[PDB]
Amino acid sequence: MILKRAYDVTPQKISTDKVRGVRKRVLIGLKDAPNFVMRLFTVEPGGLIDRHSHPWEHEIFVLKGKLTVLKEQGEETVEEGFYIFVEPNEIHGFRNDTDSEVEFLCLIPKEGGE
Amino acid sequence: GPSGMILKRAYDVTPQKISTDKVRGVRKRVLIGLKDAPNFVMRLFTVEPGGLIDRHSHPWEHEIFVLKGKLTVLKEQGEETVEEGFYIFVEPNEIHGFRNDTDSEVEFLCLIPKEGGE
Repeated sequence: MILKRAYDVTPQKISTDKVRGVRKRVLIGLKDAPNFVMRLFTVEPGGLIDRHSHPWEHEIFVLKGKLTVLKEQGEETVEEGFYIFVEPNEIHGFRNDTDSEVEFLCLIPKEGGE
Repeated sequence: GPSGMILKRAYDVTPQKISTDKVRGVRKRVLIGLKDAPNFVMRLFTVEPGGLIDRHSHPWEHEIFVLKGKLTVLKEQGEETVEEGFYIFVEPNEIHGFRNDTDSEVEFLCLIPKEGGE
């Protein structure tokens, strides 16, 4: 059994043409997980994960702040205490329009990698 | 399966009493359940003050994230208390359980492969 403070997992900066101002912690990764992986994303103020889609679903829980969720059209802001289920193939992305960091858990089946 | 995205306040789900020979003082919200999940389910457990999930094991793993309070984790050997912001991975067949020794509700997300139900 593994019991660990998530903050102590070293975050990975992601900074690409589609993703800026994001950090990703892999809490339960391919090394441990039989079926699905557990990540924790931090989105800095102004951070953006562009619209994209995957052949797998996402299961998300918003841990901190106000997360702007981009949909195939339009967007919806939700806050800490919301869960999100993104169906397979659904176009989606995320933005932080607030002045403080936003955090969410994001789990995918292991075919999506870690 | 279907398209779209569900976005919902977890507390808009009513916490339902779990009562079995090995569990007392616990409620559960199914957030992403069997009716929708392709692979794995997401539940939010509430452990009332003095609530107990006795040591047990399952043939599937558990992935847990502690949301609120101080959760005492029962292991095959001894116990350990963690708090909000901890995650827990429980291997398949690993003996584990939980207790709330505090005065206030403890909450944690618990995800399992959907073959284990919801």
